[PDB]
Amino acid sequence: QKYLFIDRDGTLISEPPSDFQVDRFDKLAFEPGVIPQLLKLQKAGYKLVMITNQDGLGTQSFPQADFDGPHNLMMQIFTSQGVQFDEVLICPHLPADECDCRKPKVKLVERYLAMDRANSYVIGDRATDIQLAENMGINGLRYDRETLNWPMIGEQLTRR
Amino acid sequence: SQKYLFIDRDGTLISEPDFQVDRFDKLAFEPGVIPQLLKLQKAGYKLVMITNQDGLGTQSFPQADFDGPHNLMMQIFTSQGVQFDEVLICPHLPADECDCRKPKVKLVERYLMDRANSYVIGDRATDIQLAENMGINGLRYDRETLNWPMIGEQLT
Ligand SMILES: [Mg+2]
Ligand SMILES: [Mg+2]
Ligand SMILES: [Mg+2]
Ligand SMILES: [Zn+2]
Ligand SMILES: [Zn+2]
Repeated sequence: QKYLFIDRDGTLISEPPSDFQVDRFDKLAFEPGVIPQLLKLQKAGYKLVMITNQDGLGTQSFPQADFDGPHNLMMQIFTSQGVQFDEVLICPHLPADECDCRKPKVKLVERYLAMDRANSYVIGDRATDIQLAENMGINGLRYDRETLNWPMIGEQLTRR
Repeated sequence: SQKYLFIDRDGTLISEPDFQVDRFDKLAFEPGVIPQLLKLQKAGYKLVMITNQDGLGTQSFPQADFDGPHNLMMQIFTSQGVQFDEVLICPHLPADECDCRKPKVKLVERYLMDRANSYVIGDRATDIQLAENMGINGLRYDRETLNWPMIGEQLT
């Protein structure tokens, strides 16, 4: 089974530069082409897993209720349009917590470590996403809106 | 002559709630609308949104309440490559007895187009009547029985 492990903020949707928290609906914005391109990847046989660090989620620094609105709407868009994430894996911890689950640590994905390592990828916009790939023994794709965007990824990962 | 699809908003592109999408938690996309509109654009159809928003811009439905969800809906469509030539809105109450409320044709007079291959797509009898008044085809959108995948297949 080929899997794509996909970061959320800065990858599926834009990342707010002030506080890195999508905690209001007016901060939710989809990255270009993510929907048709994930549908294309699924049609080529990829299954999808979301993985994300949501620093302080569920505490007063990032209330669960504030995260839920935009996140649940985002998920409603994906599901209604046919994009199905097998799991949504969330680390809610602060860096200072020194938790076992914060990417690029692999605790959240340990069950996958099971999959076709040659043809599975992490897709994310940060060096930590690329390090997650290395830690999982799979390939990493560094999402960039201009130079490695959703249409390019859709093409690259279906090349034969 | 250009092929057009005149598409209702509430109950057609997005779910219809008090019949007002005036909160973000009331916004929800209809199944398959994005990939199917993309398929339809590739088949050469141009898209025009047309919607009755009862009492929009009054105390009953402040413009600001409409704007948030609508603009987010537009962000999503646009970011995914779906483009509407125009978004045509009637903001009036039925009791206003205005000139622009579907199925009256005021909003679309400029189009009055390849009529044999143009459609109104909407979920209400009034959308179908709009089609009749415009002299083009009508498709009665129904999430269960005549939905986006079915429309995408039929028109391509
Ligand atoms: Mg990121
Ligand atoms: Mg961070
Ligand atoms: Mg309707
Ligand atoms: Zn953690
Ligand atoms: Zn009117």
